[PDB]
Amino acid sequence: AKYTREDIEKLVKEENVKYIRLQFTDILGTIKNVEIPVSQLGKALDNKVMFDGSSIEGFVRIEESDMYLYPDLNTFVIFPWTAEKGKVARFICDIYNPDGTPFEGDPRNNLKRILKEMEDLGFSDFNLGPEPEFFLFKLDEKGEPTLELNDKGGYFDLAPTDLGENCRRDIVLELEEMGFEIEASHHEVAPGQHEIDFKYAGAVRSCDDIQTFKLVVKTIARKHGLHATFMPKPLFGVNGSGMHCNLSLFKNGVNAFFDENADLQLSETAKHFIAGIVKHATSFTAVTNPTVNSYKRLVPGYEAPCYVAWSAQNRSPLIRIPASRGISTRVEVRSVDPAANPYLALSVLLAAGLDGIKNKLEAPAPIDRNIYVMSKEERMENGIVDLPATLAEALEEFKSNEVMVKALGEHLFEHFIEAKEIEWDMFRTQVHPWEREQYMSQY
Amino acid sequence: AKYTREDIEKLVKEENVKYIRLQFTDILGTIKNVEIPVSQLGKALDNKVMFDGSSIEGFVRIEESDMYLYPDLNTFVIFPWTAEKGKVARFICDIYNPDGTPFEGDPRNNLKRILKEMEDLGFSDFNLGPEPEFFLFKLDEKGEPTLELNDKGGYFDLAPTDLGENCRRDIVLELEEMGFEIEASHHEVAPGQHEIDFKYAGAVRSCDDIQTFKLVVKTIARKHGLHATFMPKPLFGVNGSGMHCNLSLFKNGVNAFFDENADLQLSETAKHFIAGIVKHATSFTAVTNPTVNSYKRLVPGYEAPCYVAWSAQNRSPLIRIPASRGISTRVEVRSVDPAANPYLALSVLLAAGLDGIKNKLEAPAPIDRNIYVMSKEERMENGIVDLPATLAEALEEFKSNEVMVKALGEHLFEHFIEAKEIEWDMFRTQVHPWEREQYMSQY
Amino acid sequence: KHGLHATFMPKPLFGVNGSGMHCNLSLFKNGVNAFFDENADLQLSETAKHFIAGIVKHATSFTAVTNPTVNSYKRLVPGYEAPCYVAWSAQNRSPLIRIPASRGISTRVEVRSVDPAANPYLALSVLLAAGLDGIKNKLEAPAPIDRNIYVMSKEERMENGIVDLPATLAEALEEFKSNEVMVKALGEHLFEHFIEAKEIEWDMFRTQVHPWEREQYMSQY
Ligand SMILES: NC(=O)CC[C@H](N)C(=O)O
Ligand SMILES: [Mg+2]
Ligand SMILES: [Mg+2]
Ligand SMILES: [Mg+2]
Ligand SMILES: [Mg+2]
Ligand SMILES: [Mg+2]
Ligand SMILES: [Mg+2]
Ligand SMILES: [Mg+2]
Repeated sequence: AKYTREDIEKLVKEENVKYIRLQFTDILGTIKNVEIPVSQLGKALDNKVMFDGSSIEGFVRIEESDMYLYPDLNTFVIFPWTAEKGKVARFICDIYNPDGTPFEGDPRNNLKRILKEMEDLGFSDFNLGPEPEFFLFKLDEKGEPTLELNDKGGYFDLAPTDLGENCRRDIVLELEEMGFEIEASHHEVAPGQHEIDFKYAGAVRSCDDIQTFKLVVKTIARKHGLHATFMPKPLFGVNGSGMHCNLSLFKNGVNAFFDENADLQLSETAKHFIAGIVKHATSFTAVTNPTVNSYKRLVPGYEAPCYVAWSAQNRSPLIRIPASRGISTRVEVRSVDPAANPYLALSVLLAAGLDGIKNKLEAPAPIDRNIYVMSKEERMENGIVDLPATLAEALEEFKSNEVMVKALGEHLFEHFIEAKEIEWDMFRTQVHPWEREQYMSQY
Repeated sequence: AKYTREDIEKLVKEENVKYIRLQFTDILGTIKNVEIPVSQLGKALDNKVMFDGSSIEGFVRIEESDMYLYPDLNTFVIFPWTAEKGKVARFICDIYNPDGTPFEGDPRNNLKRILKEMEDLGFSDFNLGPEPEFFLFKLDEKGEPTLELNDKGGYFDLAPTDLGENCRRDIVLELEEMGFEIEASHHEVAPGQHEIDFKYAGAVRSCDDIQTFKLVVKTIARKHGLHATFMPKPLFGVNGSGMHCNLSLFKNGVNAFFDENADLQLSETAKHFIAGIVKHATSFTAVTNPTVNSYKRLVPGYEAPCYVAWSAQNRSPLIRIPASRGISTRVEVRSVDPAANPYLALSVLLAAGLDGIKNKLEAPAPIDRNIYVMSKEERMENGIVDLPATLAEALEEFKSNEVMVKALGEHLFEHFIEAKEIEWDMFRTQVHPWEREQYMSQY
Repeated sequence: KHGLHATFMPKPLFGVNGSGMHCNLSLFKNGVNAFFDENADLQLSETAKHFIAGIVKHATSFTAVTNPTVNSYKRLVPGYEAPCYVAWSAQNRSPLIRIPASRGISTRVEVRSVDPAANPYLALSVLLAAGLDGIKNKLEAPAPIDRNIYVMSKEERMENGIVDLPATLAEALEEFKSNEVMVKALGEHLFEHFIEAKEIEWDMFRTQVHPWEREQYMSQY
């Protein structure tokens, strides 16, 4: 462990914490929370706090449901801002049923499920290195976001300077001085676009850190008259945002993807694991790419993938293997975007990985040069399948895949489809202005 | 023939026509023309006038290819308003290849081609009674259309009073002067929505009239400071515009759907015709509903059909059989909208119809009870398939159907699919504000 | 009168189609069309094919006269049915010379590079000249095009007889003077002044700092 009961109780009093956030996540990755006064800390810690866990369903919510909040002492942090009438702290939580057993519909409990699944396969840890990219827009006079970007910088160029706003900096600085362990940051292709990358960790810790990240970001940028967004494709004709996930499996504390005397120094396991991501992509896209707008980013020309394939050096491969070996031997899935619920994504990915490891699946040819030109037909004759063009399509594929459905859980699954189909249904019946411009005088 | 080149030449003079409009239609429904001074009437009549035939292929045009214009003297018309300097007149023309053969790309030639099929099966005529519905919005100071309607009238309401505007009256009064045979007009179920019904007529002559119609409407509308539109679904949340087509088959000038001592007075010739529409509807939709915006009209809640089935009394059936019998015995198709290209719509329809007659297709049970209650499973488990949700689907479907492909023509089919696909691809990559509204703060 | 402004400016709007003024030409010898030869390939006479050949020869030279203004070279850009290469065909996307279908009396060569800003008396002078210079010297026309101008590369178009038009007024001018047959087609007075005015027009243009240049560099540098 990291923190013990009394360690926490000492921390709270000394640091003058006065407001605890009991933090959790809903199906739509949205970050929920029940918040108590410091004085309630005890009730909390004894796992006695109750709330309406149907909040987990998001808007598909129908009936109320009393559930318990189980804090996780090791996820205890004190927020650096705060300090008004006292400081704030949080606890990430696992949602239990009123009968003491963990609530399945909880995404955090769901990953812990597939993780245990991994251990039965005899593995030690599942590592994630995420690279979450975001846009910073400006807030208008009313304090309302606009389409104005925070700068005009590009890829990796030093911008903005150290005199003023410099969100990215102040974010990494806050994160670092707040327990985080960041690797690096940089400006991204599109103007106003940014990326912070954290050191790898185990799935749960990595997903918890992604949810805390987003928040800390959203927060910092608001503080500088800016609006942060993790919306995949906010603007047509510019780069969208994505969250490539760097994945690695350990066995007995040792990377199991690596192998010196091998080809590419990638272990047989590696090759199999990859194999799995290859055959489940089209059927797990709906989860890694959960919003309607997610598929507007999945268009050719913007670094984002569009076909199921893996390379070591290509324009925009679904999967790619970075240079480093040894401990850094890893598989990177580049489909995933920020909108995705980290817990659901990691669980649907781990699950597809293990599946290919379990059933010893044969990884396909690594793609050399050109998936862009090589038209549909040819691309097909090479076993290169296209991702779903729309959320609708993505759903029809997810619903067809037995193992992917099992990765979610009857409850999580049922409600996730429920949400997405209504989400799509709305967007489909909507008459966008584009239609009016194209058709109103034409016809 | 209604005129002889002498009555034409005579009339042109006594009436002082100074400008001839040789009008034809492109594959995209659009109404085109080449204008020549009266001093060239002779060159036109002798089928000598040339132009860029590839204009028929619309925006997917690549190379330029000359072609002739053969004016149909029976389609002669002297526009009423036209003055100052002299009058104007028109000729609907057929497109011929530089080498005397008819251009296979011309949608008007196509109809005539399918119509011939009909003749081979001994039927004399194929009749159409179209129900063209359209919206009327206001022009701003700049002469630009607005989202504001010219009235707040309702279904069959006495729209605009006989003082001033009354566009629907003037349209009809002008149409009647031009030797039109109008059955009756009326206000439709939404503010600014109008309808004018024509007397039944033969497929070609009626199809020609539809085109002329939208012209006259367009013209007079502006004349009143308004903007006519046949866009199937101008605005989300109100009724869409459709163009039902009352179809009937004649075997030597004697309605072949009528059958006195018969079940519902519908002959077996009729019953088959229904069947053909039923099986093919899903496949001919991309043609009768050519626009992206077309599928926003094909949504539950209005009178527009969302699934295949015929009935004599229903909420919104794809096929409906009106009361009148004898010479008035007809099948009504209610999916077609005013954006569809008349000549193509009839070819694809005649095509599915005849396909059902010659193959003695068995028509399904007519629906009666609320299909609105039966969901997919229920509807599915019966002869009730859903129509295509998006242009994309309507296209795949269409291009799958061998008999609906032979209905169009290789030339016409090649480009129609090309245009439509790009139309779709442009819409798919577009980022609409709705998306920014939904996601820019949620994520 | 109708409250509008007509322009014959070649390319008023970036990214939209430009205005051209194709020219259908024909030579008559004894009241008959010297271009029509019903019996030879494409019913085109040896007279006709020669004429075409000369246009192919002097195209890159006369473009400064048939497309005089600076804006004219903005229309000479790929994508809009305006020719960019010296070539001919009876049927292609954007040929410099097109041969229409009509035969007999209607047998003609259409030159598609000419824009409406050209001077009609100079554009025909130069065009007739390149054409007379072909018949006079019996010049051989190359092969027409099948279907690959914008498709291949400049180095590829090059590995054939297909050269590009000048990409600028300044470039087109340097080509105009290089040619003696074309210069003579105007003559001392017309030639000297045209050059003097066009060169100026061009120096004027090239010293100008545009909003585009400020949009890209003002901040980036
Ligand atoms: N790898 C990169 O930095 C490119 C990110 C790009 N926005 C994407 O969607 O993948
Ligand atoms: Mg429920
Ligand atoms: Mg990146
Ligand atoms: Mg990356
Ligand atoms: Mg073509
Ligand atoms: Mg109606
Ligand atoms: Mg009706
Ligand atoms: Mg021309």
